[PDB]
Amino acid sequence: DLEERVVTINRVAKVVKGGRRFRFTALVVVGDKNGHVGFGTGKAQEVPDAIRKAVEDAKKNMVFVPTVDTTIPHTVVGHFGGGEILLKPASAGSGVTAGGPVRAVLELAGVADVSSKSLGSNTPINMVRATIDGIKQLKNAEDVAKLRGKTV
RNA sequence: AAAGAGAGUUUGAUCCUGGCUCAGGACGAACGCUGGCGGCGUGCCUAAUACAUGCAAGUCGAACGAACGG
Ligand SMILES: [Mg+2]
Ligand SMILES: [Mg+2]
Ligand SMILES: [Mg+2]
Ligand SMILES: [Mg+2]
Ligand SMILES: [Mg+2]
Ligand SMILES: [Mg+2]
Ligand SMILES: [Mg+2]
Repeated sequence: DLEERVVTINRVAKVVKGGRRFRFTALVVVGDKNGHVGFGTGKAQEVPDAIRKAVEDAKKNMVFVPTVDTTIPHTVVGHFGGGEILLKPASAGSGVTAGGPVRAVLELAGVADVSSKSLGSNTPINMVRATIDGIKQLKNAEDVAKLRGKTV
């Protein structure tokens, strides 16, 4: 069905009259290997509770990934916020080369061979969001009709 | 056909800009602890500072003027 890949655990704090209070936040990316992937985010007082909340949150925001010939159809770069990820196709059997969160999302999507690079900041949530944006900017060869056959 | 990996550190916690440090490759290398063999290579980067000593450029009698042999 769906797997789970925990990307980050952070101990976050807020200060009140009686000192300060801490609570953990989790970023979790889930998906199946057939081409559906999505990320979530939780915030709870104990780590497993945050993991469960993030898992339940991610299973509402999925997206399809076009994977001609088990790789990305073309090159495209995502620019959400302070994040910057570009994705390029790769030769067969080359594996996945990416940072932490980018690797997580690209493998959980099921894409086998792809090479990327992070050209902006290194905030994990912004890296995930930029990768998802870059994925959304993709387009397949067959669905581009625009009154045309293949002629490619 | 070829095609790019990041991480730690400013804050009570954030997101940005920003430097510093680490993870790879290579030596005509040197130092430290160890050290079996074979093949193929390499070895004064500094004082173009000073040289003890051996060798590193000679050869033609079929171009021409002496002695040993007889
Ligand atoms: Mg930095
Ligand atoms: Mg400051
Ligand atoms: Mg080095
Ligand atoms: Mg020995
Ligand atoms: Mg010995
Ligand atoms: Mg010299
Ligand atoms: Mg003669």
